[PDB]
Amino acid sequence: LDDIDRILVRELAADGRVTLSELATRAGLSVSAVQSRVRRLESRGVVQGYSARINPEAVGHLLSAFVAITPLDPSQPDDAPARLEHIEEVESCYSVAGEESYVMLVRVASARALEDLLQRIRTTANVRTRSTIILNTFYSDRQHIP
Amino acid sequence: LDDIDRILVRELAADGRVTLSELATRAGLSVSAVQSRVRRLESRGVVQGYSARINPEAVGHLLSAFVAITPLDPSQPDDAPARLEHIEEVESCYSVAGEESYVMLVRVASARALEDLLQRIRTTANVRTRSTIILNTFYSDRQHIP
Amino acid sequence: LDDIDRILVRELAADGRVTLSELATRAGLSVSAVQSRVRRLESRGVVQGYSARINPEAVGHLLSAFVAITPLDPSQPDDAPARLEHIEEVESCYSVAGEESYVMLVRVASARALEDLLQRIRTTANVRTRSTIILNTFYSDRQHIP
Amino acid sequence: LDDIDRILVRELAADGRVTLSELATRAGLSVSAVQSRVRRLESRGVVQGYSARINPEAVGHLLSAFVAITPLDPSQPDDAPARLEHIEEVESCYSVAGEESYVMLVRVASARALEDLLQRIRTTANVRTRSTIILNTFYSDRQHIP
Amino acid sequence: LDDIDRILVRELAADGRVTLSELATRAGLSVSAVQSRVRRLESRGVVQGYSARINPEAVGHLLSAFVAITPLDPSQPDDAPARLEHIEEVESCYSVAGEESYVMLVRVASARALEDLLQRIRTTANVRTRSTIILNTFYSDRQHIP
Amino acid sequence: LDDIDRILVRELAADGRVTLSELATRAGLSVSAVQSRVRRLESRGVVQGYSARINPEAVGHLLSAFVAITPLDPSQPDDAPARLEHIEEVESCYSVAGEESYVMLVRVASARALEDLLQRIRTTANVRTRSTIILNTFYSDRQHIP
Amino acid sequence: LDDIDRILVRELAADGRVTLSELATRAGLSVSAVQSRVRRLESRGVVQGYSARINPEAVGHLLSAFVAITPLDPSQPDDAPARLEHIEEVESCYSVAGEESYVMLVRVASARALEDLLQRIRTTANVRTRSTIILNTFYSDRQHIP
Amino acid sequence: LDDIDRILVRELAADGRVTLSELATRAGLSVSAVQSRVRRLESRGVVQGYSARINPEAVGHLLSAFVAITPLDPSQPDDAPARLEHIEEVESCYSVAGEESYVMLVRVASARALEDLLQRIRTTANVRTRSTIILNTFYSDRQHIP
Repeated sequence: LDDIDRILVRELAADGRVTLSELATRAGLSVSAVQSRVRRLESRGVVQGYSARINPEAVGHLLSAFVAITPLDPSQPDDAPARLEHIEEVESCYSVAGEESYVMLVRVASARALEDLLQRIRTTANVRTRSTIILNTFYSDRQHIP
Repeated sequence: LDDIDRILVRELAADGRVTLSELATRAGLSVSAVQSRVRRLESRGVVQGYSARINPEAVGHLLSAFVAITPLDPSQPDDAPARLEHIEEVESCYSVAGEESYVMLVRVASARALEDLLQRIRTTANVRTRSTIILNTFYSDRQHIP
Repeated sequence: LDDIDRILVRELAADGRVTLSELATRAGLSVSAVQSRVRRLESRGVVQGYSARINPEAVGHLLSAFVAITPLDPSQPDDAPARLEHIEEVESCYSVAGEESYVMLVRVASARALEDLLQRIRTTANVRTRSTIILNTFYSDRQHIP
Repeated sequence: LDDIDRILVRELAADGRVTLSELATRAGLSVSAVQSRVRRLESRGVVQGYSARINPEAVGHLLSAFVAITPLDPSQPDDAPARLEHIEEVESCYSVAGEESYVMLVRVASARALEDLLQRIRTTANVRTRSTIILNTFYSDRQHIP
Repeated sequence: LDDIDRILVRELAADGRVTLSELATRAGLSVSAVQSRVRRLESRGVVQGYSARINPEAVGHLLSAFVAITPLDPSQPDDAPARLEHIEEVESCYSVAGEESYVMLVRVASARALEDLLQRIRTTANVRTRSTIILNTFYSDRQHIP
Repeated sequence: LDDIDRILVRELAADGRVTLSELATRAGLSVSAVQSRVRRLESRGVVQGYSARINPEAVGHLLSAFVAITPLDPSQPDDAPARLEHIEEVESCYSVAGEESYVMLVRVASARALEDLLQRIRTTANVRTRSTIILNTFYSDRQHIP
Repeated sequence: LDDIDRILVRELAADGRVTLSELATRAGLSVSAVQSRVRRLESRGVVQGYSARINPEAVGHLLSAFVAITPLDPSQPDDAPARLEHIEEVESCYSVAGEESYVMLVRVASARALEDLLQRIRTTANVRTRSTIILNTFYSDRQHIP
Repeated sequence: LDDIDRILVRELAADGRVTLSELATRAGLSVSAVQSRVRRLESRGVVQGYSARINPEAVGHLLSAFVAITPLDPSQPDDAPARLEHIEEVESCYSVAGEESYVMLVRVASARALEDLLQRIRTTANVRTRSTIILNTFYSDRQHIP
């Protein structure tokens, strides 16, 4: 990323609401040159989205957990993340090295809800489920723009 | 959260850039009302931030990982998340049930950088470190607003 | 649970032998009004039972164990607790977060009855079994009513 | 435990509210002879108590957990159960064979009270702590008298 | 075991070769009595055998190991010790609590031989195998007769 | 071992009571040549002893366990087996590869006895203790003379 | 080996490039008889190869890992090494004692290529897979000729 | 590397013994300029060495193992690889992600020598040690030049 893009990325990561005019002033660009650079940052996938961060608990998600899953049949391509991505309670899904194949961050209303979610996940994608429950989120979603 | 705050939160989650005017028509209010509710939602910590979400790889973060940490002396209050908070490579920090005390999502430039970070974490919070490297992110930060 | 139900519950927890007449006095109620409260507390599963607690060792159960079970086919609802509940040696059965799906407190005459019980559990509910043997009970059955 | 003590124990286990007069009738005894048997059963820790069992959830304990603890300095007697027994959230405490030294059943208001309880346990008794969170109790407190 | 059987067992444990006459003076009986008690102790399974203890290394057993096994289908009665009994490299076989179902002490000529044995065990009893290699035997078969 | 020694070792391992005359006949030797060969087998440590195998349970050892121990300070030579060999309840002690440093087979009268033994072991040799309890011994002490 | 091979191997271990002639003078022997000894060491498998060691990183292998594999049905001869031999990213393959059956050192271009390779390995040999990613290699390939 | 180094490395990886002259003709270049490129590949660390690979077994290394080590105080820079570098039985040393900090491939004469070596490693670098013994190496040192 060139110097200008870095400035733009910095600013957007600091606050996604920063305006084209604000960005233009800060990067030393005209508004049209910024709007072009931002659009390109978005289409190259550098900027992924602008969703406001919402407190999960405030919307009823009183329980969150990391869920580690393992294909019940590891010898075939499991396609677990595609098979599960319609599940709204799954906030994220990663393949990982180690004992399990994927880790997912999951949010539910209650313990009972979690248990139900786990069963739905296991049947939907034919996987086993290991749950690590979160007691508290100290901080999150802190991006580091070097 | 009354039905109206519900819509504001929804719209904000969909796109943090949504303007006061667009919120006013979508909600059915004035922009001064919207503005006030929104400032309220922010102060109550319901709306936590507006940072744009950046592809970590685009700014040089080629290696991501979960790091589970455990204090070397569990009998003392460790204050590990507070002690590590200034470390920018730490995106998120959770206390969890189970064997380890906290799990963190960490991003770094490379394997070598990861090894440096792990040592810095251990020295800074007096903890042991167990790292689960992410191979791929299939999807993430998918906030569910029921 | 209102203030009066709390007094009743806190009285019954201290000793399940407190008479309805003693409850009424203590709670500020007529005896016919306590009667109807208590019946409602029972049918609402708040008050679960009045069994006097008996030392399991004193009646032949010289070996107790925690048994963690994990369904062999996670892809399907196992209904393990329901499949196992006629097994009288099982004093309690909880679903849990983590590697295993359920933990049970189990009471048996000997190590060898333990071994038989384990197999009967595994065959009955199609699960694997991992047992943690209890060496001593220092205290138990302590109910705290805040 | 003779045949008559067995009848008494089996009667008290079914319902701790059975009167001495009912016990005598059922056991074949005078009421003064049952009285002295029952007193002896109590002081011998055979009959441990008469508490009515209360649903922990119904009284604010919306999170239960099993907590496995392991002394930080195994070379010395830890007396952990004794050091922890004034902690009212601890319903039960067992020494166990295996990796950890003790397992406790613990009841708390929330995940965050759980986190506080854990630290207080670790500091009080100088142990490490590993928790397994209970999602659902299917049945418990089932006493079997052969 | 009366005091006299006690002495016989003691002497036998000290040296299986002890003769009837030596037992008679040490016990304080005739040799026909001794003889009878001894045959009794053997039949009741108290005295289990008289095999001399051989250094496994001297007969070519250069590698020893504990092997913990777990049936691949825990829901079936595995009969693993019975199924493996004819395998001569298996010196001992125990059912144990915990994760694995049985632990065995096994002796073989070499590492390669160990790998062959492990496969034979797995095929024969339909189990998985987890091997803990012995590096040194400091002392063994020390029978304590109180 | 030459052909004659093998015959002698075979016989002694089959039954430690076999006489010099029996051995002489079976190996084709005179009694004096056998008594010389046996004595040499003993002093070279090929024959380790002649203790009769006694049923642990018959002498009061109702509980046996494998105990895995780890020096509390692994950086210094622990000398654990020498430090513990005066403990009569320790039947055997092995250094092993894997997570723990040694495995010992242990025999005690009861669970309470075990717990006490474990503490004594931990203090005596400054080690941590992991106990795997034996539920049943299917067979043991089966030597294999190839 | 003999006194003269002990030198051929020691010298060839120093660097394979050492010429027949240099070997002769160092072995006191002759260029021909020394070249037949070397031809033999090679056929005896003592000398396994002459490859120069190349930095894997320099050739685009930026991600290395140990991969522990376990047959999905351990009850049959899995033949995994042979079945996986054709896969070039596998540098080495060992059977080991412990929980997994084999470990392999593996070299790939990227985290995404590792994820692909792992799937390829699981499918080819019908195994599950647990990877330990290398962050740095401080030294390697150091053979000690005693 | 460039188009010409891609061949020097590929050829040297085939067998280090390939002479300057053979390299020239295959690189289309000259014996001198080709010998300076090779001198550079060597100083660039691309070509790390020319040792012939010797069967460790053939030189009396009958016991090989992976040794995973963890600093006993992970809160400080342990410098373990460097501190252990002088130990010749260590063939390789890697930092890894996961529970332990490093794994080393180790070669010794015997189980007893391994036990000694492990102690030596723990004392030198102040670490604990977990060994995974190799039973067989099916193939090794296979470098793939893409």
